Amino acid sequence: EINFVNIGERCNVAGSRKFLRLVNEKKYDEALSIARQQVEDGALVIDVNMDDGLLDARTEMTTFLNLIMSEPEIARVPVMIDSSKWEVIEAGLKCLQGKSIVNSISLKEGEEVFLEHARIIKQYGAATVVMAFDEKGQADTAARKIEVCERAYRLLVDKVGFNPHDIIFDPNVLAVATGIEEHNNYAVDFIEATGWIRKNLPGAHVSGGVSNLSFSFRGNNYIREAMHAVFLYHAIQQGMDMGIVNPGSVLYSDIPADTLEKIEDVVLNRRPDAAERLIELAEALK
Ligand SMILES: CN1c2c(O)nc(N)nc2NC[C@@H]1CNc1ccc(C(=O)N[C@@H](CCC(=O)O)C(=O)O)cc1
Ligand SMILES: [K+]
Ligand SMILES: [K+]
Ligand code: NA
Repeated sequence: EINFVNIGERCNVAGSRKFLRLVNEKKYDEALSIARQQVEDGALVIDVNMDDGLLDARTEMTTFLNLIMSEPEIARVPVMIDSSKWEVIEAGLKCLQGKSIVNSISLKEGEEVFLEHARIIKQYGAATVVMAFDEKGQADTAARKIEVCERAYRLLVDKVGFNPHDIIFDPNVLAVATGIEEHNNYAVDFIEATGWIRKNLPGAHVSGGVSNLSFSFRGNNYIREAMHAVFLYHAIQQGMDMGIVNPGSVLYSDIPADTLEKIEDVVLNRRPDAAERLIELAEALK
């Protein structure tokens, strides 16, 4: 965990009901405290996401980023500009004075669009997350994740002249234990793609949205945090070097052995009734 960058997840209106209310009510001082607390808890990057139908995302993004820059305790770490809308990202870039990180670009809309965005990002001197998503869809399997990332690396480095050290691949952290058997290997697929990327795509980082993994256990916060700790323990060993996380938790070492076995059975897909057994533990705890 010495070489792991924690990206604070909490300034995200779709990911935090509190953050959404604060922004909507214009309590920007309080919203900014959430950023500050994450920096105090070790976050070295702050993810900001204003995408909600109640909000003018672009304007909230520029307001919040400008406010961050006014607060030395927060402006000392980079901001990750998190939007599905390009106009929001570009407002964020124009707005920020220091290096920022785009979250994200992908091949979803085709190669010409990807290249155009990458070129704008490079002109701003920004780093970028690249989602493992191409013209064929979201990369779910390890093979798909590797296919999209290798192609994206090649395009970025060879056609855009993009600095490889400024590329952050997100091979997609997807929920497990969903009741759909086709999802059971999703953490293992991520971990496998992570290993390949760090061995084969020189200089590129690997990150992921860790909290998405545990979506099936909403309302069992211990189980979610235990899942996160287990996933990070195995992903970091393959070279995951960043992650979007709630930086405020449960340590891998502290998980009782029989509980660990159940969490690892799910995360590492070690038996087909793993989800069922973990759901049983989760019900007993609440
Ligand atoms: C989708 N995911 C993601 C990702 O996987 N990869 C990148 N690059 N960027 C992103 N950005 C958005 C997201 C990462 N951020 C997240 C992901 C999940 C949560 C989350 O689980 N929040 C809780 C609600 C917590 C609350 O409201 O108190 C939930 O149960 O929904 C909170 C923030
Ligand atoms: K919340
Ligand atoms: K969480
Ligand atoms: Na909106």
